[PDB]
Amino acid sequence: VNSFSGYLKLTDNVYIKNADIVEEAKKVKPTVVVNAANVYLKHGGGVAGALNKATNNAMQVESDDYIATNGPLKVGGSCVLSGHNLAKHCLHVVGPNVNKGEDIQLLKSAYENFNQHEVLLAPLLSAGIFGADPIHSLRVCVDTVRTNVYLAVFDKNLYDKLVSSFL
Ligand SMILES: O[C@@]1(CNc2ncnc3[nH]ccc23)CCC[C@@H](C(F)(F)F)C1
Ligand SMILES: [Cl-]
Repeated sequence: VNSFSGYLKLTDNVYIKNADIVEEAKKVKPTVVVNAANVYLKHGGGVAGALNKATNNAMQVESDDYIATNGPLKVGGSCVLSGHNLAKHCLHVVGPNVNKGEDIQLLKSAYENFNQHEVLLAPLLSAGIFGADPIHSLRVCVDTVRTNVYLAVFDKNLYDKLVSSFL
């Protein structure tokens, strides 16, 4: 039993809710919140920009030190950093950004990072400003993640379409 509330159950382990992931994380304080990161951990917009703003830019400061030490992530890769005031940990995961021409096949690799964590709060990877089809992203999530994932979908119109089209 965990403290996530109001989610629809898609599968044994995948759960979905119309919610602002920032407000969800502040309420639940999960062990792991997933960020829709880029390889540079530049958290300018989308989910990443919103999560960073909620940390008063502390996420960006930590991220800049990480990059200065380790260099950029791989597309499809991840790193674990602090969750600041939002969660114990933030798993920064880089899904392909279609608006940069990045291979959508790397989306499965991106979701595989979730399997290293027993429970996660997460957005749909490569959705929103990353330019992929969120219906496809949900399918890859369900077919790749085996651990317990609680998906927050900010857009109510998108949330309703994802449920009604889910096979
Ligand atoms: O959930 C989506 C990712 N973005 C977010 N998800 C959850 N909390 C959030 N807070 C701020 C941003 C955000 C999935 C792709 C479409 C995207 C869009 F807004 F464009 F419709 C919504
Ligand atoms: Cl977005």
